[PDB]
Amino acid sequence: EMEKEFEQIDKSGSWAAIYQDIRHEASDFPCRVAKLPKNKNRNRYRDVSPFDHSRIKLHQEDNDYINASLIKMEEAQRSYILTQGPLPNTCGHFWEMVWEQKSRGVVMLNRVMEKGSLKCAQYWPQKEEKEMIFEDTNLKLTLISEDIKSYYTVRQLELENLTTQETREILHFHYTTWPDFGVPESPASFLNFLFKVRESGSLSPEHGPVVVHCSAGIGRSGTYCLADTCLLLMDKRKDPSSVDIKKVLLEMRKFRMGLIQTADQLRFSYLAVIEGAKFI
Ligand SMILES: [Cl-]
Ligand SMILES: [Cl-]
Ligand SMILES: [Cl-]
Ligand SMILES: [Cl-]
Repeated sequence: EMEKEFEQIDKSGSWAAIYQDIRHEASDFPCRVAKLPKNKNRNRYRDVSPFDHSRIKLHQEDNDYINASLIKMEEAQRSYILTQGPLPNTCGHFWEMVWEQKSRGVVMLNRVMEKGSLKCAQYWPQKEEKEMIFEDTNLKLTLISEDIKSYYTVRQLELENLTTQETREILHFHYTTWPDFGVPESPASFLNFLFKVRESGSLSPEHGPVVVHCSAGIGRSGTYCLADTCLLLMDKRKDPSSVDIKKVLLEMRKFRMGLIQTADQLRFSYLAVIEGAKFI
């Protein structure tokens, strides 16, 4: 049924039109905190900000701001934190958020450099013996092991709160093969990655929300959240064909602006949900 809708949109060539309708219908809420002068260097892109109502607040005392939003999908029963790729001055804030929100997994959808442009800071350690200390937020981060596969890498990180000496294992799920331009021709590897994140236990409601990012935290990150949420809704709804991807995306857009940045990402999302549903 979704596949009938897909073939019809493809045949009529109206992805751009449907995508522009989503842009026009999307929620508009204030982002006053993100736009305060004191937060200018905490934002990677001046045009991508978290709404005040859904922003993640840091708990330490001087400035609570991080460019990150809680996407709480009530019907699907899953929450996600979508955030920009950390900046050189916000890596301590990023790991403070992971600690305070009790997240178990981090999903990264970009390479640190793509087409010779930096998309995010090197915010985790690449060598076991070269741990990172974030002196502003008093956290230590150590690479324990990594499992490098052809299309993604999963890293076992140890995050230590240096104040209390408590440690937690964080799983870093890094999809390394999104194309430099456009979307993947096939959703197969993206879906395999999505199911590996699920299989790891990182999305269990016993943990805090998974932290998802790319460079701005809206495009590829939106595709991941949209596909994961729609697949959940299909497994729960009495009639799985009732899941309307455009409606789900507009729901997500109540929590963070700009999710899904191109008509091609919208088409890819439909394609990933259709193929993933067959798998389940
Ligand atoms: Cl200010
Ligand atoms: Cl990388
Ligand atoms: Cl729906
Ligand atoms: Cl947009």
